[PDB]
Amino acid sequence: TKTIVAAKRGTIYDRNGNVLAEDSTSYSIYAIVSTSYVSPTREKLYVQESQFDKVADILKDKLGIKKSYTLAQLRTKGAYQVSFGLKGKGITYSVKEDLEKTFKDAGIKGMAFEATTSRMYPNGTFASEFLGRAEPIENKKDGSYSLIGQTGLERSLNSLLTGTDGEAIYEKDKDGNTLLGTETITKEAIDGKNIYTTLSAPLQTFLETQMDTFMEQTKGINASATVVNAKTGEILATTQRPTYNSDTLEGQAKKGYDWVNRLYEAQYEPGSTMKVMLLSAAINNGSFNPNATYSNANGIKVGDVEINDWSINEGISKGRTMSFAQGFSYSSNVGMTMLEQAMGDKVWSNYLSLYKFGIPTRFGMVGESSGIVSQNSVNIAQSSFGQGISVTQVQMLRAFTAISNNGIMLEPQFIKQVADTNKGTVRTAKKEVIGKPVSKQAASETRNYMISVGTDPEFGTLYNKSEGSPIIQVGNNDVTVKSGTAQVPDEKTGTYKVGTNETLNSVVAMVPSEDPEYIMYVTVQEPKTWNNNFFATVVNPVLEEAMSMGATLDTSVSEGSGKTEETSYQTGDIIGKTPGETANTLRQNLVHPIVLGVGNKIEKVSVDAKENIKANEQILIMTNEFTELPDMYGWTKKNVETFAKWKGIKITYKGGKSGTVTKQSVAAGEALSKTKKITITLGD
Ligand SMILES: [Cl-]
Repeated sequence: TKTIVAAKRGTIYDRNGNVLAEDSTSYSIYAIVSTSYVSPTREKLYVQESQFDKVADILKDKLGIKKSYTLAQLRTKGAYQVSFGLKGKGITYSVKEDLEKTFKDAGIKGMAFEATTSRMYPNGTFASEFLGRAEPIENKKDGSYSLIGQTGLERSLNSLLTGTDGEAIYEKDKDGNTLLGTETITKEAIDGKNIYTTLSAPLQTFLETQMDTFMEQTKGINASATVVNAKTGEILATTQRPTYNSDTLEGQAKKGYDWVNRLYEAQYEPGSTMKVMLLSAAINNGSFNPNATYSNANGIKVGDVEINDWSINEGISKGRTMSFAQGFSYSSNVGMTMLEQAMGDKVWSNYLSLYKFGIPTRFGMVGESSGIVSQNSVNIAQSSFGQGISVTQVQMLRAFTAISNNGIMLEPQFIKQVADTNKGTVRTAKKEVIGKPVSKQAASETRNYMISVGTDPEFGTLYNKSEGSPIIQVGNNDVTVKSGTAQVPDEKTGTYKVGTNETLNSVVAMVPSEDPEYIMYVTVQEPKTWNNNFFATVVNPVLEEAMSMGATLDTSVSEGSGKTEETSYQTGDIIGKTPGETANTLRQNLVHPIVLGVGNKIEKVSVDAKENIKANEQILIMTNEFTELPDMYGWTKKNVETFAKWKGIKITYKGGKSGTVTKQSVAAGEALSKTKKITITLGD
């Protein structure tokens, strides 16, 4: 009868190899005292009574165990193998080796050591919710232990992190009970793969400190902050509050601790940061005249609902005439609602679809929420200022990348490299283009209008009138910013809470404004004390730290792995599986899947079950319900051809075969049943 030998679990690193989570082995000492423990020729293999006293001398000197306790245990009646309590467990490797040498030199047999593995998180309170926990779980079949990811990244990448288990034959007493430390390995375990995350430990450490200060200032019930590379979608730092120490779990049992992951599980109405998307759509639609004016004095009525600006609802002013650019700076709900009505519900609702709201990112984590998008006319209008629509933080980050990256939306990423150290192979990530909601010009103009949110002394909601300067500053750079306030729903009444500061406050910042390098998004729910100036506590120093790092944030193990052989990967049989979870799995393995349609079953895939898929290779997964033309921006020609063949559409190409789609002559969302021809422009 065999016993499983758990493989070493893979190490989780930051982007440059700083250890975030790793296995740690310690040992438990046992002594076999049964007079039945002899070889076939009756060689005594147990610890003999003539030696009990010497064992106590050794245990006292080496472990600080009182001689009388060692002696007591060694003399236990009816016992086969005995242990030695707390001092007999958690023994380091160096001490174990010393103890072994001591018994061997003293001619004492029967002492043994059983390995016990724990997961170590060296950075303590550091992206704790993101990393999650792997815990020791007992296999009820054979009594073996192995580490199993329970939450966060540990749980999400458990398949990669977990090696292939080994096998051993343990000796047993006559009662069938396993004798520990006696193993003979028969099948060697194969180590798990290492995961290099996109995180920058230095930046993350700095973010944790500033986030603690931000919580002291606001006393909010929860908060989040994430920094993203504006050009690649890589998550460089991410945290939430309240949090806990990953190594000791301290904070998890604190009053008010919230177990919900704020990056991808929590669903919320985002509020005014959504005006960034709105404004970009208005500019892209051609329905934005920055200079045209309007009045917020009477608000605006949609259906049977009244919409008003913040200053009107707080009695700051009787109303005022503003430019649309000024209303954007001022975060005027009325001005934005007017822009929404000018483009119309159908158009705006389609922009939200192009921005992928209501669709999970499937970026690699398990338990991601999808958000909620309403098709009710009142909600569509409200969504223009981020109410009546539910999102996750990661959906907002994804949308922000199109603003920061010339209209080209990117998939947020948290895995930089997956490494097989046994084989010396790796799979290294590159950016994943997933759509193009607006033009380069619309994105650029949106970013420029966002500077005024910070710089306009009269209208900017993020200008510090007391200091005569913007709240958010990063060296001498122009900073693209947008603040937000959002009404929060009440569980009792269903409707929004009315208390002072009983809101979700947030900000998005991009620096430098004209050619962004970094995006930062911060949220705080129900701050006891609030002032927009508090954002300077967390945004300013973190973005300045990011800018000061340079090649430390650009580089990773990627620079040094270009000559390293690439690990092979294949999907296996996925026809009939669920598209969502399959796409999520593929991204964990650095594949860039494109899910076609909304069905819950995979009908076709552009690569075969045993076909090798290179890192970053783009593939198509056609679901069983696919009726509308996708946004094909960034698709490879191979994928355009596969799609066209699957749906019987005639494609005319403009551009070299090596390129990816830069333009399509038929708009995304048109019925496939009426689409016979498309002109696709390729850009290499
Ligand atoms: Cl997807």
